Amino acid sequence: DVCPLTLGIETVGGVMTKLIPRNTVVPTKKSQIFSTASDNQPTVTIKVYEGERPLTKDNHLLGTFDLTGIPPAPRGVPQIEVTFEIDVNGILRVTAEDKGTGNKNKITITNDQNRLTPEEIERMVNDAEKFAEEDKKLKERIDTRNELESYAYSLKNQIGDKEKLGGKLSSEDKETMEKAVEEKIEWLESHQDADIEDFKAKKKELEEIVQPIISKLYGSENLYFQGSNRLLLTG
Repeated sequence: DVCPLTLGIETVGGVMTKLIPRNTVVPTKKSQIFSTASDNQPTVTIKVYEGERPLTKDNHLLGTFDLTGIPPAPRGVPQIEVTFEIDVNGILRVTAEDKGTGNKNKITITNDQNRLTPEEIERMVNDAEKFAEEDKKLKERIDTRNELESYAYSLKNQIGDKEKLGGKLSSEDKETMEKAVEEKIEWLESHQDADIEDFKAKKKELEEIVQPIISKLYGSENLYFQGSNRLLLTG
């Protein structure tokens, strides 16, 4: 037996993130490490969805649960492992664990809880075929946006981290780059609608300030700063 629909969770931006792909045989176990969407975020909300659309508003909610007691850390560093366990019966168990503290939380979802009619399931597949290219383009834009944000958040963290980049750095380099990533982050908050080229343009701008600095803090001109690309969850 296989999964009728792709299973996953909602990430920042109402974004569907795949955990169990459609037509995956049961039983199966699949996991992915996520992180916080906010600085000093003590809680992450896990929302479970089924569907083939890039935005969770077009998919179907199966359930939700919280993971609390997360130690104060910058955005993107808490290690939240989310696991999807399906057994033969169709029982879905979703777990969220902090890899640092070992604090878990779980939800058990039975196939009868919020069961979709076969007409609903087909309509969801028909929609994913009908909007296949529009959803293909939206996904690539979302991936480009999240990459720029990962790159922006990682920098702001490293600039503050004395054990790594912040230690090697100096002023005016520290003030130059902090102001620069702050200006890009402020832009992002009011430009989630932006097209692929605008996201791509804003990064190349941030890089032409970061790279000349990185190139001389360390020896090579072949060293580039890159973000964790960790997907984020709201709380």
